[PDB]
Amino acid sequence: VPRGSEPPTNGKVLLKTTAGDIDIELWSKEAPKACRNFIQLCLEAYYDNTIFHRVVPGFIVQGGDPTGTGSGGESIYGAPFKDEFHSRLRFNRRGLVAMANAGSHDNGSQFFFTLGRADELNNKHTIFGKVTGDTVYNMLRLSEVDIDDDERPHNPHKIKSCEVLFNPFD
Repeated sequence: VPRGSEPPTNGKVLLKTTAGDIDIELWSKEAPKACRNFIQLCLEAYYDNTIFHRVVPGFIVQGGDPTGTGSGGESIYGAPFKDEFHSRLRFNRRGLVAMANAGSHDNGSQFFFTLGRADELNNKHTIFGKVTGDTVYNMLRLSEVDIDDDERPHNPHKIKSCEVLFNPFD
């Protein structure tokens, strides 16, 4: 049993992006609100044709804003929803999927992938999924971009489509 061993995932989403396919396994037991939100938005096409508008080298690449501006996007709930943390879901490696926010209990639609560690985000951002080992390279390629001074890529990568491969709420 490795240190930092994570609970089993349940739920799978496939993003078809301009950097390749990215396969996300979901922690639906530990972060049910975030997982339900992500699945439903995925199903409703809400993430289709959306950009990855923010890249911080070695830290995060962030997307999920239907406006592409960095400030838009809303949850399925009619208001931003609560954080969901778990002591076994930690920012101790690259390839995790977490919700963006601008404070406590402020989850909307924007989410990000971790490009490195981000321990300082532990207990601040909901971690709701992880990228499969065999799609991490494509996830990292989202960050392989020339960037402006507001962390915006000159030519952002995009999600063409999102599909739910296994829906744990069915």
